[PDB]
Amino acid sequence: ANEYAVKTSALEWDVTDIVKNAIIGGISFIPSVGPAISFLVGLFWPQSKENIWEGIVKQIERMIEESALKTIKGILAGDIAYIQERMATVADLLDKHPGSEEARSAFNNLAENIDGYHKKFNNFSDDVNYQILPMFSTTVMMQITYWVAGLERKDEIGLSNIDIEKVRGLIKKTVEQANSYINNIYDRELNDALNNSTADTVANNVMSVHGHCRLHGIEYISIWDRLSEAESVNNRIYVDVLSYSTFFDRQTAKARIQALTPEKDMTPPLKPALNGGKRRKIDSLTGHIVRIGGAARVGGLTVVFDDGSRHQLGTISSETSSISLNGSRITSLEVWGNGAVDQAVFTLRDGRSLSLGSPGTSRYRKFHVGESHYIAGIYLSSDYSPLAGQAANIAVSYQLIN
Repeated sequence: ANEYAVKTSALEWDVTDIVKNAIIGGISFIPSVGPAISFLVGLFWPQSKENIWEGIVKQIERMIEESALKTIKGILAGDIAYIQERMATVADLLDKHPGSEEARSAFNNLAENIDGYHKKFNNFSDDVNYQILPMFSTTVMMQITYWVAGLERKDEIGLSNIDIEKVRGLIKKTVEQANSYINNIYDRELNDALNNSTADTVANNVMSVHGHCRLHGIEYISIWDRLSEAESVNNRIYVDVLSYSTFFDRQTAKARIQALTPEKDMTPPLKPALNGGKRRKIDSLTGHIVRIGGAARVGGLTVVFDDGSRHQLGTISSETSSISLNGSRITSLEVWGNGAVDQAVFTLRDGRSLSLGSPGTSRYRKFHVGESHYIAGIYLSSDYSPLAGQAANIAVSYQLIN
């Protein structure tokens, strides 16, 4: 009816992160179009594994209404299966006979037939559409990468000017439709969570929408936007879009202030600032430990960025332990707590870790999206007097980095 309730996963995940990483790194090492198309096939339909669509379904199916889920699985069983076989066939024909009419016809025919597959994953109810957004965005990326890879290598395929202009129109129309669609459902869901949540739930309800739509939509757009402009899959792309987590484990007024800030106006330390087109890196972290009944607990956190800017979060203490990131990125944050932050463990890519506090519970929550998403910002607050200085919540922002 009215009171908003989160419709997606409580935690943040990405099944398409291997695809995104390979794309933003480019495939300049693959000169031939045949191997280039085969390399794409290996991303979306990995050998001897489930494809990306099936992997997304396994993550979200527990939340999908049954009749909609049966329709979705039928699409994967038929349409998605046909594309794998056809694209593999097109890749082999381009490999064996690079300039032949047989291979070019197969590419152009497949280029036409994949037009509109993205609409198969936004033809449901508004709620199911929102839930399967990663399925829509994955299908769009499959379309754009196939079209652009062939268009970039149009001389090796032998495309005519009519073929070239047709593929261009497909890329342009599809990117505009996807950007329009993703931003439309993002804006609607964010407004629903902002105005129809209670005071006790609005912070995590809003952050959840930001996380879902930016990790499974906005950061996608940043990738294929560059792909369509350059008409190339050979360039190294930097994605400055951030996605977000919810607050663990008690929402406070300071957390609400952050969550209710428009994403474009969010400040450090939760959202790292832009410098020269790059998001600033975290230079060091200083944890502040408070004693609650003799036990070590997280009280506060100091975040220093590579520009020297310092950000004090939570309670200042005389018991501290720090770590210098030395240019390495935070791959995971693990927190134990029940109504508060008992212990927090930051793990860096280089193997080092910083552990703060001690667990007073088994209740646990991991901030970790995958191998190509890194914690780029942190927020923490202790504005809950019953906790007597102990941190009440913590949240992070993720960035896709090659």
